[PDB]
Amino acid sequence: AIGEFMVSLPRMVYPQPKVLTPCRKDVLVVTPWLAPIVWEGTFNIDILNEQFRLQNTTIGLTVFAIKKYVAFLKLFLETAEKHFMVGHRVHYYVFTDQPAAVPRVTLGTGRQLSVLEVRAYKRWQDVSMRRMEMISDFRFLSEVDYLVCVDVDMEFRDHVGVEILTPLFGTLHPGFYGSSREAFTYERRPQSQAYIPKDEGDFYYGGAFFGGSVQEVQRLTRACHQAMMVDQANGIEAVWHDESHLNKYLLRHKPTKVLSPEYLWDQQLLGWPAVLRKLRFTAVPK
Amino acid sequence: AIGEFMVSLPRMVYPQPKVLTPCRKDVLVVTPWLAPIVWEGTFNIDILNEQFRLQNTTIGLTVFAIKKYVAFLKLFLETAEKHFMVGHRVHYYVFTDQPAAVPRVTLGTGRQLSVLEVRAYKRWQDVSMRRMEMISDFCERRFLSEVDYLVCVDVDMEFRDHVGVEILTPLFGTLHPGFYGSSREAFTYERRPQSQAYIPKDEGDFYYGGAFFGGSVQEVQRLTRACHQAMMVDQANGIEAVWHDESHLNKYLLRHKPTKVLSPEYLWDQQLLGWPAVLRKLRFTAVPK
Ligand SMILES: O=c1[nH]c(=O)n([C@@H]2O[C@H](COP(=O)(O)OP(=O)(O)O)[C@@H](O)[C@H]2O)cc1-c1ccccc1
Ligand SMILES: O=c1[nH]c(=O)n([C@@H]2O[C@H](COP(=O)(O)OP(=O)(O)O)[C@@H](O)[C@H]2O)cc1-c1ccccc1
Ligand SMILES: CCCCCCCCO[C@@H]1O[C@H](CO)[C@H](O)[C@H](O)[C@H]1O[C@@H]1O[C@@H](C)[C@@H](O)[C@@H](O)[C@@H]1O
Ligand SMILES: CCCCCCCCO[C@@H]1O[C@H](CO)[C@H](O)[C@H](O)[C@H]1O[C@@H]1O[C@@H](C)[C@@H](O)[C@@H](O)[C@@H]1O
Ligand SMILES: [Mn+2]
Ligand SMILES: [Mn+2]
Repeated sequence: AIGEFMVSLPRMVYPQPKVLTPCRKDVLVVTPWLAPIVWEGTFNIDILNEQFRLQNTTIGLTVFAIKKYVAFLKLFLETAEKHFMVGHRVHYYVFTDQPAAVPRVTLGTGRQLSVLEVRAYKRWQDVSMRRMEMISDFRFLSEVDYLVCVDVDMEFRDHVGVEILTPLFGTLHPGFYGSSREAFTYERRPQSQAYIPKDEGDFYYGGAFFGGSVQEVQRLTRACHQAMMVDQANGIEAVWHDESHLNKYLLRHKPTKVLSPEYLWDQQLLGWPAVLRKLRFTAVPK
Repeated sequence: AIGEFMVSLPRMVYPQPKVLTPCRKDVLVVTPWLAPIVWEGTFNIDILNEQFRLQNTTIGLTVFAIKKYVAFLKLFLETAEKHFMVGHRVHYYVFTDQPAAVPRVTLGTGRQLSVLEVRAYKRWQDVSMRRMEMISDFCERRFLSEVDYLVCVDVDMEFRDHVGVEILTPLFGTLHPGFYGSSREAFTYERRPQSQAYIPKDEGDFYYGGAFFGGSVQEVQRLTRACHQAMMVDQANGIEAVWHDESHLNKYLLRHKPTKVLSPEYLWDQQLLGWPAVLRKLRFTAVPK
């Protein structure tokens, strides 16, 4: 459940946080609306695990594996088992047009998988974009506390845990975390619902990893889908599809945490910069 | 109200946050449980003002002015009018044994004051400690219906710069000005295991000041009730914590991590501690007494 109040922790022994000696001096670790930006070295996972275990938190993870992308499921699920929310209750929701093609993956205790059969759109943009509709229409409200929504063409390489959980989060796109807002590939046509002008924008968030409480994720995905439908009626398709709309949404509804690109990376394209102490969730070659 | 969901903001023009060039590199700006530590430069007050105005946020500010401490009210209130939550709904709650002694102070629109008549304890320790009981009692009697957040402070203070909605969150504490740079073994926690407020030398995140804490009404109700109950247990065991209510506040916040922590910009004594470079603003400061 998501607790209504602060929980009470047991005695714990860990290093004292030092007010005058911050660990991360190389990156921004809080947004101007006072949401934390999650990097290695900013959190004590022992404290956070206690907080979330005491609420018996259940996390849902949605992933789409339509047409040839079913091939990515084996590695995605096997690595999630090693690295995603270990110790907490996890419900995987695998959306696919080929239920029989879902690999049998052995799950740890307290983890479950549901296979949701869905339509395969012809245009890859429509598959990517129509995730918003499918997530928004999809039982989660009675089953999980948080939803995490990710691409399938990925693997976990390192810890991704309850440090990310919060009412609404987006993830810094790995291609643009160091870029100025004028360079962001936001939709720039005022005719699109995803329009963001050159003098606005905080971050460029990646469409491949967002989430929050079930209620907030439902609102986000419903709003993105609606905006896409308006665009479609107006004869326009945003430059980066679902991601463009995600960015418009998070511009106007500020996320309560932002994840660093540790959580969404492509080592082939981008290497392993000093600023990334861990590479947690990374692109698989395709 | 406290809105159930994220609010939708209008178009705003402001400097872009830069991921690779943080403004504050000199201080910790987030706790290990991912609560912001609020320092000048960490927040854009225009964004926060929008978020909180859109929810028509009402902030209650409690202050005790028992016996001779009514003398502090005029400066406290006049300065609060200049600096505290300006632009938002505010409700001051003055707990006093002398209602007729509360100074007439002209208030801005959307701001009001209630005088709460309470008993005066003989021992200064009890006056300080019984604030927890009194706040908790009034949470049920008044605060839950009247305000969204409560901010609970000492009266022997004045506002000297902005104190606003950047502090609002479910539960917050404030880094005590005497110890923000100290190691946990130098914190003056209650060190006697017999006390409910006991914290051993190998525990503790911060030393929080008893003079400035707050949160949602429901969290403040829980904190103040818990602290009073701990103090009653101590009393029945014939023990009184070294720093009274502050000792219990520290025990409470160790075990119930605050969702924001305020830097000592929000609780300072300039005569005693000067003005270190790390403090770019002095917002709420001790009055000589
Ligand atoms: O045929 C698909 N089936 C499918 O299930 N997807 C889902 O959409 C996500 C986004 O598409 P990606 O190819 O991973 O997009 P990028 O990461 O921007 O390259 C995939 O991870 C996957 O979960 C995506 C595709 C697809 C196939 C070809 C081109 C674009 C998208
Ligand atoms: O006579 C009092 N009346 C009163 O209302 N108070 C309230 O308790 C608060 C804390 O006591 P302080 O004297 O400010 O304590 P310190 O900040 O530790 O000096 C005061 O701000 C005030 O709000 C405190 C006192 C008091 C009087 C003498 C000694 C200690 C406390
Ligand atoms: C420094 C600026 C110039 C260099 C920018 C380098 C990263 C570009 O990234 C693409 O960015 C697009 C938006 O502009 C979309 O999000 C696209 O899905 C993404 O590529 C996806 O994610 C990438 C990380 C790769 O995994 C790529 O194969 C994917 O197709
Ligand atoms: C570096 C360590 C050694 C030096 C520590 C210097 C500050 C000490 O501070 C006192 O600390 C106590 C707890 O240990 C209580 O909170 C007390 O109320 C407080 O004094 C109150 O607040 C102070 C800021 C002053 O305003 C003082 O006049 C007050 O009585
Ligand atoms: Mn992808
Ligand atoms: Mn005082």
